[PDB]
Amino acid sequence: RIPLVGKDSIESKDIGFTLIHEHLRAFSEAVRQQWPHLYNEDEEFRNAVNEVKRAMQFGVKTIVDPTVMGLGRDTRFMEKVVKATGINLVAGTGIWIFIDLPFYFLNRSIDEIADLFIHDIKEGIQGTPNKAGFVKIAADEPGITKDVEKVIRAAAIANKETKVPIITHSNAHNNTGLEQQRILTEEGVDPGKILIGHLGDTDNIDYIKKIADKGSFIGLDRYGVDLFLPVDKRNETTLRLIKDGYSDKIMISHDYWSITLIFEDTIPFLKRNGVNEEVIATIFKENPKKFFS
Amino acid sequence: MRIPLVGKDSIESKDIGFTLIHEHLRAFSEAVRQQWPHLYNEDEEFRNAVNEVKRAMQFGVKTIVDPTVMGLGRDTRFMEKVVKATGINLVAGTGIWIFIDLPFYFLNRSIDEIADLFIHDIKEGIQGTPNKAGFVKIAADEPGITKDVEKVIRAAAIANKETKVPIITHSNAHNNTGLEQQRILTEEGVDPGKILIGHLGDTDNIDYIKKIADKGSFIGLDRYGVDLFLPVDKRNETTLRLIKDGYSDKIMISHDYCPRWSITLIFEDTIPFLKRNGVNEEVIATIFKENPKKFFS
Ligand SMILES: [Co+2]
Ligand SMILES: [Co+2]
Ligand SMILES: [Fe+2]
Ligand SMILES: [Fe+2]
Repeated sequence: RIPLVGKDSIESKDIGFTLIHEHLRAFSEAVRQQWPHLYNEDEEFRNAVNEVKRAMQFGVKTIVDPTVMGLGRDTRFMEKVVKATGINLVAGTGIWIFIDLPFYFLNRSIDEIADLFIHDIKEGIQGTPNKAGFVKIAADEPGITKDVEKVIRAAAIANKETKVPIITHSNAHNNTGLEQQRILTEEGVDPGKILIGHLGDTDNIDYIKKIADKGSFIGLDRYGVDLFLPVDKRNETTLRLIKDGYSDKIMISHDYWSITLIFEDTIPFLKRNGVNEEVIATIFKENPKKFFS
Repeated sequence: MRIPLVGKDSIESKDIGFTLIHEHLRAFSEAVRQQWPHLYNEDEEFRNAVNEVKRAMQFGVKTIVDPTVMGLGRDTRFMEKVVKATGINLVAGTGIWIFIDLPFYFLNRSIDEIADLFIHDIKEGIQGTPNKAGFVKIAADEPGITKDVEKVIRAAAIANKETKVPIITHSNAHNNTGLEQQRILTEEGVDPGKILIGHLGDTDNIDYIKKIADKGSFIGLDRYGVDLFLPVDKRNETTLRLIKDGYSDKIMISHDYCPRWSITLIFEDTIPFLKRNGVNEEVIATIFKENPKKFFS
């Protein structure tokens, strides 16, 4: 029921321990095509493989990679790492923009954009048989611009036609997440199929709860990126939200400084502060299972 | 020994010949095409590329300047794959086509870092091919001159000083963006006659077109066939008005071709029209030969 990169599908029950938001590799499609002398596919590949290998050491079974248009999605690269590690990797479709769309989308309808997403879900991605397993959309400081709203509505339509869930990028300080959730549910999207991301960058604990209360997963997913909020402020927001019994809605990731910083810092901090392996299992196993259920 | 070419060796800026200064063999969004290749068809775009190039050589075009850059799908492998089938003098370029923001890769990065990336295309080559870049292409439009748009403008000027190359721009004829690019590049001390300000033929406000021409810069009447911005006869009215008002030395004409829109509509219409309205053969040589020669000298 969940498509995978270079494997057969899996039942949502078998997803296992999951990191819900990690980037194997991410870049601007335009910058790379026009100046490859700034990149190297040799170092990029090895670091992907070894980081994943470590992640499999610590017990990570499944990785969800929300690299889409605007972030350099390459399914050929993804089927490489799957070959070299055997990891369960979920790829998605969608559009990552903050203001306007590429000039190609001038005079194109929302149903024209959803077709692209529905194409990646039903037929495959970039020619390969790898199919999308979720849609990814984004909003930030500019808030909900009109092209950003076109993208949100194109995701709601793909969700209703394929029932794959939606991951969002948002800005924690300007209400974009709540607006994403408001527009998506209005269009019929089940709240439980929505992950509002990048809420770790805030401490307005009542804003986070307002999103969780409406039935969507909340993203505490920017560890290691210590330029937004220090980790030991993130770990207290997480713990606070866990002490209030919100672990059924909490989702934690790195947004990738390494892809094991949670096993080194986050999880050990939490287990020292009370949370049993039930809470840890709710966040990294059961919540991903409902999200793809 | 001056103007690099795609699939060929360098020529002097006075062997340039009959130039179409602004044409696109192909244009697309790198981000859209990399993600949804089922939308495109390289083979059809190869046949149409070659068809229209050689048919422009039938009418005597010797050189086509192509300002397809970052944001417009520049691909020198496709370019020299068309040169091999036509023998055209193709001038590739470097630069950044944006209207609001730069890609996130450029976040916190510096004006000189961007300029270093144009100079890599000019001095070392483009996309790891031995094809170099003969000019810098920058852009502005309806969003106005914004912060990152202004950083690419100045990044271009810095490539002008070091490399010498001229600078083709894309503006919006209806909001003084073209003038502001000139106001910014020259206030940065670039040779005004090394700036071609583009798409001025989209308006019939002659006074605005002349103010840019008077300040020393080439004006671009370069979207022939695109009737959504201005119909053809209304463009022939403006081009003629500008010729008979003295400005033939700072006029450049092209199609910007990526109704009756092709890459030879000026030979099928505009040039017969101008001849029968008092334009002799030496002024059309000024427009398609002399003005290019100077731009690249
Ligand atoms: Co993100
Ligand atoms: Co243009
Ligand atoms: Fe991300
Ligand atoms: Fe153009």
